[PDB]
Amino acid sequence: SEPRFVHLRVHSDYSMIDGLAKTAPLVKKAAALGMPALAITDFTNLCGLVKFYGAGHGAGIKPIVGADFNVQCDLLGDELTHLTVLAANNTGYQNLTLLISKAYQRGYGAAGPIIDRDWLIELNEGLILLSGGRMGDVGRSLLRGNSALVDECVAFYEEHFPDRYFLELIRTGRPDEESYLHAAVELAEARGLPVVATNDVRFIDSSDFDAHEIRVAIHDGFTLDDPKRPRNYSPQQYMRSEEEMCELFADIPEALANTVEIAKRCNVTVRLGEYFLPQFPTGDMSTEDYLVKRAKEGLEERLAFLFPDEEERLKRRPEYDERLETELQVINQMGFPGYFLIVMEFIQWSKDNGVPVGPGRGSGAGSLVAYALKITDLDPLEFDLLFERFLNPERVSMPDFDVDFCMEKRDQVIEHVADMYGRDAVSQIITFGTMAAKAVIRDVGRVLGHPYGFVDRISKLIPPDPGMTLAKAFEAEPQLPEIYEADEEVKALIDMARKLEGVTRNAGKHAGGVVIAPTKITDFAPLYCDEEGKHPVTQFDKSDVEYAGLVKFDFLGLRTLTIINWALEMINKRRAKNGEPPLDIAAIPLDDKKSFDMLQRSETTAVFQLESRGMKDLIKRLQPDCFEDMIALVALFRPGPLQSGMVDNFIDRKHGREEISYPDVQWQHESLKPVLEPTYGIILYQEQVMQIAQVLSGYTLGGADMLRRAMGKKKPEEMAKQRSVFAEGAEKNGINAELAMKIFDLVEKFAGYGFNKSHSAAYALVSYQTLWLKAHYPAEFMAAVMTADMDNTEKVVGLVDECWRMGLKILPPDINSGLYHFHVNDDGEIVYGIGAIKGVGEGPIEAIIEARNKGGYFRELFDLCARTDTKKLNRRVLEKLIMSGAFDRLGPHRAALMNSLGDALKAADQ
Repeated sequence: SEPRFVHLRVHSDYSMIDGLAKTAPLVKKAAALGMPALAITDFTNLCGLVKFYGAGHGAGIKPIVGADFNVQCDLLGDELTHLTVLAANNTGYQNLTLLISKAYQRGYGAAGPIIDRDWLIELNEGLILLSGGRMGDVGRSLLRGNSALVDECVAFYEEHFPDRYFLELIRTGRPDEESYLHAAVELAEARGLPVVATNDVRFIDSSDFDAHEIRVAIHDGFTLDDPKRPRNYSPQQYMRSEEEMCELFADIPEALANTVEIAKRCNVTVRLGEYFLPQFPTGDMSTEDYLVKRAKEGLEERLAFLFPDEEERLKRRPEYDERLETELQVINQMGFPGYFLIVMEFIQWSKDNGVPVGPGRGSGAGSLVAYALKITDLDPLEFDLLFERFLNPERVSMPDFDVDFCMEKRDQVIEHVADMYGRDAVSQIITFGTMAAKAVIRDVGRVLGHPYGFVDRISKLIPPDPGMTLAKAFEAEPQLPEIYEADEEVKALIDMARKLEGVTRNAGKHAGGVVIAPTKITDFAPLYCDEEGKHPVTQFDKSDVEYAGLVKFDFLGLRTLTIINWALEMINKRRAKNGEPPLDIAAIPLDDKKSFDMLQRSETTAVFQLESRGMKDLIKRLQPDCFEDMIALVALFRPGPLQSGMVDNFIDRKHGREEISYPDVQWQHESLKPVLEPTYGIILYQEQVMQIAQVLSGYTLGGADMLRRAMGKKKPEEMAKQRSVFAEGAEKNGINAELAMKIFDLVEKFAGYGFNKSHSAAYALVSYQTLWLKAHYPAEFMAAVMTADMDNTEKVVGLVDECWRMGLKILPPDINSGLYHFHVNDDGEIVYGIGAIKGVGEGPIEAIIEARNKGGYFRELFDLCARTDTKKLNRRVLEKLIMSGAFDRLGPHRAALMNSLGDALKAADQ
């Protein structure tokens, strides 16, 4: 008539040790079984917690936070025992988080993380414990026959968890289970403690048993059919129904009812979707006021540059002060001033120190304030970039500038970010490894007892394409179905690989970024650590950490901004000779004829994004003369636009062929003037699809961002309301309707796939600098690009060819001139970077330089080796150096020196 049983012990694959099903499928299973509630109690972690809350909301199930543990106490010796801890409330959730972090921080061995039982004295309130059945403190001791020991245990829970500790009973046809229960029942009865049924769940369906066994062998490193393989699981450990459970425990309805009682007792709030900002350093002045002070000051720099130093300014300056007012009042009203301040500061620090930040910027850049703060470097009014596409007062959201830097610099930024906000408020972020296509076949093959060669035959048939799946591999490679039909072993293989594909095997590897908290990180996420209790990371990954409301900064391997950096040093050092102030890649005008000519010719080698094949043949196929269609580029180079035949209409519509209309040949208006000029008529962007709601029908833009999302969330009722609000507002703004109910019909299909222009222009700018640099500073730019590609000998040779094809001097290796990096001669000739000689490397190079900077230096081969410290200049390095042509201006050719090297190396050691 209502709930009889909810599951209080369940692993998903985040347990890693075991488990099969992910977090959302368990939640649906529980929902389909008609349960109101569901604990996922993964093994010493809460990795899936944020995903659990999201999925529960969506399905009408209440999440019960908890975790399983190996537990250790003096009473049982070195024998580890099982406990389940549930969080009944938010005090409990915190203690549970503190536990898990304590297990990990302590370090651990082959046995895995463990907690000491005595930790459960301080870390207590708000937790409910389940005994662990036959493998718990109390269960093992009942099994013994040691009445006393049972008592010294039972006393501990009586002292510390008075009505908060349950004798767990489990019927999964495992050994000692039915003896334990029978004793535990007698214990509860006698000592007056409560019992609870659990099914110790590991997989959704009984038939998944074999898949889970395999999953475990892969973790444990055993072959399926090894007699020594630990077999700790039963086919019974599946997501059993309410009916199935009441039948299993019919003799003890209290064990079931206590399920339901515990579930009602557990209510943990996990707020999602909203920041907990940390506090910015502000001294006096409210956070709200400091933002306006520095946003206004910022705008003072931007206004003097843009509309330059002559006092016209005021001619369209009001529009600027105007828009900043609007944003400042929204940011402040929504609680975000600190978010801008802390990105603001960070971005400045990285410009100041030696850290390039990726383009990214999110949908920011539509924010005048960001530009004022120099978080972004485009003028949003110039390119009709919208603030409301980034922060909309009409909607609950988290503004994200999607800022990222390269992982290698992690140590530096954590350092600084910990100056700002405090050591333990700062932390790295976990990443998980899953078993993709190739790996899962490799591993299931191993487990099923095949030799490498057998299994590898199937693996080679899996394409290497990123994000490849088995289903797709079966689509693209006709040999896969073929052999799957022919070979039972091969089909057994793949059948199981298919159940294991995508399961979580472990943590990185490496972190995914850094997170910043308002206080201690453990007030927000638990910690995971390695065997040594080191490399602490939050147990919630990137996305999860986000949605829990921490400010985060991702890692990215993005050599593009590092190149721009290097070339920029190279340009700015040529200033010391010239002078001529230093360059600000930001003071670049975005209307440079010589750069646009360069683009129009389509020599876009080494220029961000558009260096592909098809791109060079669309640059040419339309010839962009301004910055505004640089933005357009990446929106056009897409499968969808050309599938319909939209790009075609664009390239003609410029010059071109045909004729300007706002938008369609018939269906057009004049007030759509400024909104479509930059894009030659066509609605190219989402920004513009809001803007035509705004000036035709008159939406507040905030309102217009909503219409757009509705056209995204196509459902009749939301759209029918808006279908008339547009149609009524067309008369309100005046005049001609009827036309409206047709331009609206098709603006709803120019925005079905329109680009995020603010996103587009973030990247376009970085491309434009890259273009500029090449046009204006070829020697330095190409130098820098060559420095980034130094690992790959083949790409370097491709680049020198490019250098010579664009007509630049490129000098092969020389020991007297060359450096590590690749640079520019006093004569503007690229000097080869010795790093580019595979095999040498930074140490030996470094050494050579320091020796050259000591006595000019380097008559012949002998002169070097004699000075150079031997074994820091390994003979291995001297052959490599010889054989590149480093000494070819200064005496004998390669061969003759390879027969002189031996002797050269004896005259040194003196």
